[PDB]
Amino acid sequence: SRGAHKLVGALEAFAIAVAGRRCLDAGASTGGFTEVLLDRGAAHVVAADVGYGQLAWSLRNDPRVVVLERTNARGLTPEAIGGRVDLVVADLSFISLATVLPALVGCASRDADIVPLVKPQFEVGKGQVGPGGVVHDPQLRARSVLAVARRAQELGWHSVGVKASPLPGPSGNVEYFLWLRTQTDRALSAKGLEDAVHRAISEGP
Repeated sequence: SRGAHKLVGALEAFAIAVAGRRCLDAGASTGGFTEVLLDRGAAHVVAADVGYGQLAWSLRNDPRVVVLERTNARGLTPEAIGGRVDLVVADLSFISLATVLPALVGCASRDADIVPLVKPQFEVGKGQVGPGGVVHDPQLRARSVLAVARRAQELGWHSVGVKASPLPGPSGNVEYFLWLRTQTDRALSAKGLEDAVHRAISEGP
């Protein structure tokens, strides 16, 4: 799975433990993220079906998996998902993370990890997506990640790390995982985050 390969890259870069935790996959487009979380020992995964596409029946039938049928990731609540979770992962298309972060933060326990996949092609403004539907300007990709991190900090969630996804989008966009925590000993300073973003952008996938 391509979705599988990318999340493993994030999990290993950030050293986030999955075993025995309750998880939310906020845009379960593929079975990819859910499968990875189950393989790495998650106690429970809530897979939010937030659009077109149907999760495989082998997955929903799994005793560790619950599928939610929902309009919008924006509509997720801890009540709807059965309580706050320890790990939130989010691979969402055609929406800016700014608009959905409050919902994701609302579903997270205060010692949770929230790890969105920042997709510059849905964070930049009109005229800033280049030929082929790709953000070619590395400065704009960097500014996209920083803007999401700024919005997260406004909600009280600090940035702990940044990692380029190991696989570009199908049109070639490079995308970046952002590791967020509200309870942490290791929150990045502004300079720490700028350094992390510059390295991620320069390293690429």
